[PDB]
Amino acid sequence: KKISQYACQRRTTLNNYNQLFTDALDILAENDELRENEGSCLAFMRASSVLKSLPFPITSMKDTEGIPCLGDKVKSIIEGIIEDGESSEAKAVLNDERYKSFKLFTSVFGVGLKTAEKWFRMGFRTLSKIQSDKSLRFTQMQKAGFLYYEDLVSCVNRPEAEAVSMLVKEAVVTFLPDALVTMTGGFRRGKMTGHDVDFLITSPEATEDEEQQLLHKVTDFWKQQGLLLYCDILESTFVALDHFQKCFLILKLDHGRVHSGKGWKAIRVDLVMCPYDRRAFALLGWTGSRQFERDLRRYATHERKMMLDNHALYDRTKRVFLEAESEEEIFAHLGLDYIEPWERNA
DNA sequence: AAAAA
DNA sequence: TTTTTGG
DNA sequence: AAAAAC
Ligand SMILES: Nc1ccn([C@H]2CC[C@@H](COP(=O)(O)OP(=O)(O)OP(=O)(O)O)O2)c(=O)n1
Ligand SMILES: [Mg+2]
Ligand code: NA
Repeated sequence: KKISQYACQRRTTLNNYNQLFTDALDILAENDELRENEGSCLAFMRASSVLKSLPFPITSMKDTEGIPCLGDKVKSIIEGIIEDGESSEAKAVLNDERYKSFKLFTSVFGVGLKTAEKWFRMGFRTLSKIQSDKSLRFTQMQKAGFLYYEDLVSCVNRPEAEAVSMLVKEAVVTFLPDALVTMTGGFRRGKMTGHDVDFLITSPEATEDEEQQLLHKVTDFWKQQGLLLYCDILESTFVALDHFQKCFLILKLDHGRVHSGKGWKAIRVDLVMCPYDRRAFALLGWTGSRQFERDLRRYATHERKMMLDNHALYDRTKRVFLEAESEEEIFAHLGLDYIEPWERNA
């Protein structure tokens, strides 16, 4: 009957009855990220996450009793929204010049907190003024970010994600016919949209060399068809992103392939290749959500004295690595009831 | 910013 | 009170 | 040797 402070001990489905509160908390968290207040940022992200798990809307302050991750500052914000349907705090952030510039600049692929801060201090306020500047030097990632901006800023829907899945699977089985391809991320959690389409690729019989060459073979095949708009292949190195071999792509998705102008759409696609025995850890890590993953690792450390990541699960007391053929086995090792992928939308 | 140590 | 917050 | 990419 007691709501846990850990997302991995909550069922969070896509039906959010508290969007008025969580949209405001998400804006306040984002501003704290920009102001480098990591602590206050994480407190607003946890409060937003717990409200997303509620099976009813908050309509009075009494409704917040017993809910964790809701301290005094957060309850003041909830009180203000109950008062007149708006957050004065979130409204002030939305009107702030630094906040507006950071949101706009980081909306470009290849632009993060550091580059957005640099451009703001240089006096830039619009993407048109940045792009047309003759002194600025752009990374290959930023050039692609600006060239395919309108397509990348529009969300990827389910017919588009499915069309991408078909392309990925048909390219992959051409070089590794026994390979298992799984769509991960938001779409695996039941989402109708996303900023990208992510896939986990694994093969039970492939060699170390075959496993290494698959992403190169698949991207060369797409490069030949003129479908590869951007490609960054990070070699495996198996504290940041995981060491598995991965690639961050922009693919040309022809309209004819989508069962739902220029006749195509630029789509952000990420592919991850992992060894067959680590497929459960990689699937769990790549399914998300971000908050679900954070709390899984926090719970493992603080409550079980275990260490979890996308590649393994280590027990510090028994001094052994724990092995798993499925996500269910990882949850069981952690002493957690199994949370379905569509229930991990924390 | 909130909860654990 | 001080420490931790995915790493 | 910094920045972005999850
Ligand atoms: N900081 C992060 C970012 C991502 N992930 C994991 C969970 C999701 C997976 C994919 O990353 P995203 O593409 O950013 O995830 P998303 O769930 O697919 O959100 P969206 O539907 O907008 O693409 O990696 C994580 O553990 N920590
Ligand atoms: Mg995604
Ligand atoms: Na960006």
